[PDB]
Amino acid sequence: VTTEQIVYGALPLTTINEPECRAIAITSINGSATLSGVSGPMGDQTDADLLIQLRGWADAIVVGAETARKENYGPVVLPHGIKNQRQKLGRCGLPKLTLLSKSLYFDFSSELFSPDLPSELSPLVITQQPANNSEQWDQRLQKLIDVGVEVIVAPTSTNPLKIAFDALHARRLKKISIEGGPSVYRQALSLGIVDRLHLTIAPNIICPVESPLFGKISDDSFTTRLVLEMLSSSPNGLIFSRYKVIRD
Amino acid sequence: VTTEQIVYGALPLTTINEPECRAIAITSINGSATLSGVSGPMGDQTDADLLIQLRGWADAIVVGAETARKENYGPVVLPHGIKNQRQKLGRCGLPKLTLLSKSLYFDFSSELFSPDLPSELSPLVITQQPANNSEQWDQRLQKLIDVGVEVIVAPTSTNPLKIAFDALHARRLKKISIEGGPSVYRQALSLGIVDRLHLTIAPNIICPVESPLFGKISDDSFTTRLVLEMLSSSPNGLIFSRYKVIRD
Repeated sequence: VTTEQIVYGALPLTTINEPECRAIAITSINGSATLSGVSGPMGDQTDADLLIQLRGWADAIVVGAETARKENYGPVVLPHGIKNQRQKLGRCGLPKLTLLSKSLYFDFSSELFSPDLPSELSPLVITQQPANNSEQWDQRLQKLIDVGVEVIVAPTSTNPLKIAFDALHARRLKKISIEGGPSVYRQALSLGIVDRLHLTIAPNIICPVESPLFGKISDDSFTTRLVLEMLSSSPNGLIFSRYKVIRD
Repeated sequence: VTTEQIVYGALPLTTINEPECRAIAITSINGSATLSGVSGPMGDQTDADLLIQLRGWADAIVVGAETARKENYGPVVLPHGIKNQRQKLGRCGLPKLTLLSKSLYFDFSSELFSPDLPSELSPLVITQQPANNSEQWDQRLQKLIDVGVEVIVAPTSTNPLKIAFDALHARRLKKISIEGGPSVYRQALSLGIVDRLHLTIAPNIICPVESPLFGKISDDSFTTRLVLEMLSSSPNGLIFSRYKVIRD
């Protein structure tokens, strides 16, 4: 079972050109997304490859800024082969990285925020007008603007994932990978926009659960059932699973 | 992949006669042991069969009384075939059901507490002398005694799982299945007595996590790594996994 199978195989013609949103996530067997505050250490090479494979499938990546930060995200890269398969299929070489940030706090030493970064590598920042004012946020927005980063400010009322989802669709970006933030997974599930889930289950137990896989913002509860479509494991004993998310 | 494989296959001669303790558990993909307060509804027939298969492997079953209660446990039953395989191999027909109960609250309408229940079906109750006194507990202990149930009272200081573990070993009961209670799983892991884990991952998401798989008694934290030994799924998309628990 290859990563290409996991991402592309045993599917209908919905690939052909149908919009699709997928969430990709890693968890301990008991539902923690993090070990020592990060997800990376739980993953192995197979898992890292699968993320890249799904990125090769995606038109856009949606991720919470703090997850992007903690996971040392940089400008999106893809293997020479994938980018070429993409471009020949008339697709942009790289998916658009979309960062959800209510604070707008970013590390500007990152290449993601260099003023001369090629535009296709520049992240789309999605934020919200803060309800009660923050001069930090104002100053941060300005800094982003001054380096040339595109920032969409959602209204105070609105849902930032819905906004991102629309901004990306309105941009003809149809395949969306949500690489997380538990709270991002959570907002997406409860909006019902996740069609499939790639979940890696790492051979570890973490007590207490550092970071509940789908968030601890109990606010609005929900359950849902899944259809297992693909099941596999790495030689390090990580389980890779693809589920279809069942609506209503 | 059969349930008999999952339980018995790809192992060393440690089966031959080596003491072994295994925990068996079900979880949502995000680490809840319960849906609507119970585990049963998450399981399918394959999973129920696997529990029975592991019971056929076991000399004793250790389970928290409240889990036994919520899951409508009765006297242990095994298929005619398994019991015969057991007895011919010189084993007691049925494993000893061992119930961990600090309150000693039981439903005496259960056949488990009928005074004429055959002794091999009678549960071993493991409790603790309550630190500050409870006349309820006294009265309940007496009721159990009056129906003929064997009750071991651990000291106030001691660990009830350690006590159960010893009581069962001292009884020549070498293969122990812990069918749970998250807090029972938790106490067992932190005592380091779990050699292997059978974990079923059910195709559902439950937010908030109703019942953290390995307990929410944060008191003493821990992590551990696992070696995946067996991986399989049912036609309903439940994942069955067997891991070896790695000590120190």
